[PDB]
Amino acid sequence: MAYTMGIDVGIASCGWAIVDLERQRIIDIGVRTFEEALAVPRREARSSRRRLRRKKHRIERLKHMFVRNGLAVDIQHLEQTLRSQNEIDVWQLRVDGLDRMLTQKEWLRVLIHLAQRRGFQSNRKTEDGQVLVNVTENDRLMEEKDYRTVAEMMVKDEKFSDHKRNKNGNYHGVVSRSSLLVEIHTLFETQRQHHNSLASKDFELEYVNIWSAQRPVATKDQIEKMIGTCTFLPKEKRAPKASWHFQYFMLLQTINHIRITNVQGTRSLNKEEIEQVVNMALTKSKVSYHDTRKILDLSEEYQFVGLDYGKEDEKKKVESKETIIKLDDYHKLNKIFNEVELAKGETWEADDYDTVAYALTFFKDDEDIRDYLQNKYKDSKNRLVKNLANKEYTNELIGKVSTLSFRKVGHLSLKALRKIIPFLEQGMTYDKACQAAGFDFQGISKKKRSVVLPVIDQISNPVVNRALTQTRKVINALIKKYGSPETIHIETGGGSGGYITKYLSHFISTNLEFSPSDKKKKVVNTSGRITSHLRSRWGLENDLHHAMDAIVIAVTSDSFIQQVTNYYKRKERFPLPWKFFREEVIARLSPNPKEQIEALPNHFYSEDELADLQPIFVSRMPKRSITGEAHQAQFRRVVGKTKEGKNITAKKTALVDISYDKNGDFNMYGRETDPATYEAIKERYLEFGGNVKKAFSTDLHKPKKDGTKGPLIKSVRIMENKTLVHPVNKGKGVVYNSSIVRTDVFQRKEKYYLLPVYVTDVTKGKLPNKVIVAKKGYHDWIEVDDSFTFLFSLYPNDLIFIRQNPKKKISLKKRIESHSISDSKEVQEIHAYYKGVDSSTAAIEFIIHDGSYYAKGVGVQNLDCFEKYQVDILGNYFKVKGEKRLELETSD
RNA sequence: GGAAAUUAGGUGCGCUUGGCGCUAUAGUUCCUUGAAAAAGUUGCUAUAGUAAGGGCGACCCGAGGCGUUGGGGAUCGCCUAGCCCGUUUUUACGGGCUCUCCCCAU
DNA sequence: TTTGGAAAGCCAAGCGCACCTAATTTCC
DNA sequence: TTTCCAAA
Ligand SMILES: [Cl-]
Repeated sequence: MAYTMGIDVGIASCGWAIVDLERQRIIDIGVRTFEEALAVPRREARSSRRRLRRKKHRIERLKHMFVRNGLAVDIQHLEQTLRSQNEIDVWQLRVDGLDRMLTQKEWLRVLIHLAQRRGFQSNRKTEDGQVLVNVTENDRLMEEKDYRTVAEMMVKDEKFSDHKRNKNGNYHGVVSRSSLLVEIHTLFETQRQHHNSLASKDFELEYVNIWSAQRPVATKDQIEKMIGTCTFLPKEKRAPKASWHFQYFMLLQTINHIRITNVQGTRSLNKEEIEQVVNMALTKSKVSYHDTRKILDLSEEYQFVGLDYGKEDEKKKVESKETIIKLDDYHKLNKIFNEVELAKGETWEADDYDTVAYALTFFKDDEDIRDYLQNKYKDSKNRLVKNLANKEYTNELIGKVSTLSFRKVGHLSLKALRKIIPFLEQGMTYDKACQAAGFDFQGISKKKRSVVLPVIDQISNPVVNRALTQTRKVINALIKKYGSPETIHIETGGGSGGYITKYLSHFISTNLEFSPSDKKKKVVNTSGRITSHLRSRWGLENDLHHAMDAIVIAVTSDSFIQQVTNYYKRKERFPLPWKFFREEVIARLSPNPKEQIEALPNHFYSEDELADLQPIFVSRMPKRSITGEAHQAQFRRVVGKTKEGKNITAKKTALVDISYDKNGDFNMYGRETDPATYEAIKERYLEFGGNVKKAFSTDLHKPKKDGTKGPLIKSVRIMENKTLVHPVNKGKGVVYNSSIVRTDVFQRKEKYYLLPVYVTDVTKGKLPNKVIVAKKGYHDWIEVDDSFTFLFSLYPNDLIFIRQNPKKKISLKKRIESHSISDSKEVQEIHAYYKGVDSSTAAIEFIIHDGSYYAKGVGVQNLDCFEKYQVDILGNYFKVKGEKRLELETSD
């Protein structure tokens, strides 16, 4: 009952092997699969929703004020007022308001318009992009041409003669926030000179306060919550790198670890030399190894350990190149401290440097910085948090230090650094200073080992988190079947930049109980190179190769690697784990394992071992979450219905993105109402070689009736057909579908029917109730009634079994096409992982267990059998006998 | 393999802003089709919508991940969960306890 | 029905933290 | 990657 576990872990799969190294037999093998980054669309959607909401609120706050300050009676009045007929362009009104009184209506439009877009405001703390160049250029245009305001620039300047708003993803019209504030103030001023009653200084101040309001990049404890904890004191936060304690610790560690070598040997610096290097670092901006040699007058027989001196030993060049210490944060803060006069007694102390470091590292807005440095910061639970100096600093200082930017933390808390530094000051190495302070420098886990792996610390990297948690489920399933392993051999694929390898090794080593044995490393990391050589040499050379690799990994120890090097040394003047190992591996990876094992000489497996023997069945992780993108993003117009009941949609499309045929024709909506534009585009496309980028890299004009040049043509509406759309914005647009949540399967008079359920259906009161009819519009799909029996719901990667009726077979297609005369396999029946449904055809798509074959467009209506199964972690599956059609109810 | 530091990078997660794109409507503009009624096209500007939908004014949630169980999953719960006890490994170690629902298994 | 495949919202300008790599050092 | 269209 002792075994070796082999594990092959990627970001999308865990191959595994149970091997008995004494019996010299493969016990059991398998594969668990779990197929931008995952959170990015969600994060971006979050940002978009907030931006739009905050803009709307700003306009709403302004409209509420306009009532209260007496520009209108109420909001109902205000809306009607402004939704009267606009005569003059609001940009022209913005310019007119500089030299004449604006009417109430004109003024209201101007104030709303100014609040739509607030311009660029840098948050930079440390090449210039297209936004910065345009902001700078626009600022220069206004300064040099004497434009009184942004609007005056935008109306009068040649740069904006064709458009004011930005087009085709350029940033020509982006201006500074400050220039728009100048405009607001100017217009309130000029309106007051021209006797506008609604331009009072009170109104001005409330307008600017509303217009200017914005949230800081971080508020309160937000940064503190992201900062990690001390390696030694895990309820402490990590210290800022800008703190004195961090910088002095780092300095002392560095100097104490210097080593110098001559022909005789290697030595450290003495206490006298250290003091000299330490004092130089505290006064000089940067220190090189050259400055270290110079301050100590160190003989040219000595070299510093760790430098590359090459052949020539051009010592000044090598040593001058290498900066050993640069206490930037210290010197920057020390300069600001020296601008601030102190009383005769007191001096700037370590706690002042730490306090300012904390303030600027843990907080980014001026309100939090100010409160903290005034010693009255309240955290997000209203609890006072005094600064480290317990000091209310002066407004002068707070103002001055807020010009600095600090960031980043070390691994250790301030408390830990306070205890360690005194021992580093006595010249100890880092490790011994830690010991002297009362800390185990390795922070070794004191925790008790466990029979199954405990839950994993949830980490923010969703791909790494999935891999580790799936690998845990595999290991724990295998422990619960076979008991504890003697060792675990692990290989990883490089897909997480080393995070999975480092995490997983340490986690298993620290937490898992191994079966009692003499073997030293409980966790053995094998190289892909060695694995790859053995597979080639053994001629063992899809999802099954992960299982193969898990076998090789399991039987790869260091003692076996020696036998390969012994062989290659001997051959210079091939090792197998056991007899028939190749043939056994091939047997265990095959569909007919029993037949292949029994074909080996001399009852290679016992009668028991053969009775237990199943073919490998790859286990695929279920995906049964009902959240997801609700529908596609772009809004479309419905312009008609096809004969077969599809929606005809249209959407404005840039000339470069239009789809043209051989003749340069395209599906332009309203072609009949614009032959000049239709013909101009087609003609332009044909002039060039159907090179769309070349053709549409210059302006195209619509010809006027007289034949001279009229307006530019940048896009037209293109028509396309779609069965299923959803209305948005009170039916003012439609949108297409995104991923299907689940497919509900029904039976009626021995035929099968499919009802796709979309994310938009989760908001409804009732489930959708129409099963697909191929090539017909939604109106002609069939309403479900008592004649249909509900069978089950299929999510992606649910397991199905189908049997085709006798008149035909299912054509499985090889995922990887080959030199074979046959790249398809036709089967009467199949167990397969469901992928989805084609709503135009009621035909499905699936993959066989290991992903090596698939089918697509398989109609279900006249199958002989259609059943649902479910798979466990290790590959066993179980028939679903009965399901209820579940309602769908998000908490949102 | 493990701790800390440095230099140069990488991946991910979170946040604040800016500007578009698309849709709808109004004006203006290029007009086109149509006997007419009408319908619609090009450019510019404005105003509105921009997950679907839900909860209470620098309002909030809403496309991600994980937990579970006899074995699995979630629309449930959580996102660095909660709540106790033991212990001088008291910033640690140990041991208790725990929502609703669906499928499978005995 | 099966097969082949087009389309899908996007970029600029920053503020942060976590984890990981390569090289270098002192250490268990 | 996924929906689902039009071609085969
Ligand atoms: Cl532009």
